[PDB]
This record gives sequence, C-alpha cells and structure tokens, in this order.
Amino acid sequence: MTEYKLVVVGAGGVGKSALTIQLIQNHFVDEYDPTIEDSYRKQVVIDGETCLLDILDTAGQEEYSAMRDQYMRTGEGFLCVFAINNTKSFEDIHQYREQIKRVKDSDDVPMVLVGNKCDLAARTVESRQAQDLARSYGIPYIETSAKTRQGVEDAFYTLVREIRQH
Ligand SMILES: Nc1nc2c(ncn2[C@@H]2O[C@H](COP(=O)(O)OP(=O)(O)NP(=O)(O)O)[C@@H](O)[C@H]2O)c(=O)[nH]1
Ligand SMILES: [Mg+2]
Repeated sequence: MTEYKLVVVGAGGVGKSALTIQLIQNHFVDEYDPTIEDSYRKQVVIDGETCLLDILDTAGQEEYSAMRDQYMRTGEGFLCVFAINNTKSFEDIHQYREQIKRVKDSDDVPMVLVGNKCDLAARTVESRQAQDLARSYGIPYIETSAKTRQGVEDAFYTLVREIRQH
C-alpha cells in the first residue's frame, strides 16, 4: 500500500509529539518529554485509500540539527508546527521551512502550517498573520489542539492530500 512519509518539525515544546500521539493513540500527553527522534507507523483509510502513515517526529532542540537533515531528506510531506501562545516558535517557522527546501532541493514541498495549542486563551499569534504566512508560502494553514483533538486528523490528512496533489 501507499506509504506517506510525514515529518513533524517545529521549535521545542510546541506540541509536535502531542499531535502525533493524539493521532496514533487518542490520548493527550501532558508530560514533559523531549523528543530525540521517534517514528510511528499506522495503517489508515484516507478518502477510501488504504495507506500507511510513517510519521517522523523530530526534536525541536538545535543540538539535533544534523539528525534533522537526515530525516528531512526522506520525508515527502512536512507538518511545520508552531504554538499559538509562543511568538518565537512562529518566527522560527521560517527557518524550518528554509532548511526543508534546502535539504529537499525544492521550492515546493508538500507542507501544512499548523498553529497548535488553540485550546489556550493566551494567544500571542493571531490567526490572521499565520494565515498570511501560509498563503505567502502556497500551503494550507490548520489550527489544532492536541489537547482537545481539534484539527489533528485535519492536519495530517490535509498533508497527505497535498502529497497526492504534488
Ligand atoms: N494546552 C495544550 N498543551 C499542549 C498541546 N500540545 C502540547 N501541549 C503541551 O506542551 C508540552 C510540550 O508538548 P510536546 O508534544 O512534548 O512538544 P514537542 O514539540 O514535541 N517538544 P520537543 O521538540 O522537545 O520534542 C507538553 O506539556 C504538552 O502537554 C495543546 O495542543 N494544547
Ligand atoms: Mg516531541
């Protein structure tokens, strides 16, 4: 069956693992548990296609950068995650995107911009500005909460659908 290699990237603590675990295991992880690199494989039916989600969950820490180039090379699609209560993580997005283009030798890689932690009232990043950034890149913007599961499948499946269209 078709395997879709999805890579989850973004700054430390934005919820890359929480999103992935909510998708695979239907539980919200509220623990402190930094990632080095973890992979998940799940058989799913998306729009009637049977396929295998191979999800590469990456570290937000600069120390794991080289490890970064490796996985970025193999990915077909990228979830670029920031947290809506963390303006620095939103600024960092640009830098993850540019490294993705660099390692993929491509201006146009399947990608979704994900604003996570949308359950929180303490927003510092307006939806408007994330939407603008995503338009500027030519990719969808999806808001998610790993905590409430709002948007979680939407983010992953939308990325699959981007890959299908590339
Ligand atoms: N309220 C809320 N908290 C969240 C959400 N997603 C993650 N968190 C919380 O944020 C913290 C960090 O999440 P985690 O998934 O470990 O983040 P990460 O991006 O994978 N960290 P790293 O780069 O170290 O691996 C955890 O305490 C987690 O429960 C969310 O959608 N809403
Ligand atoms: Mg993690």
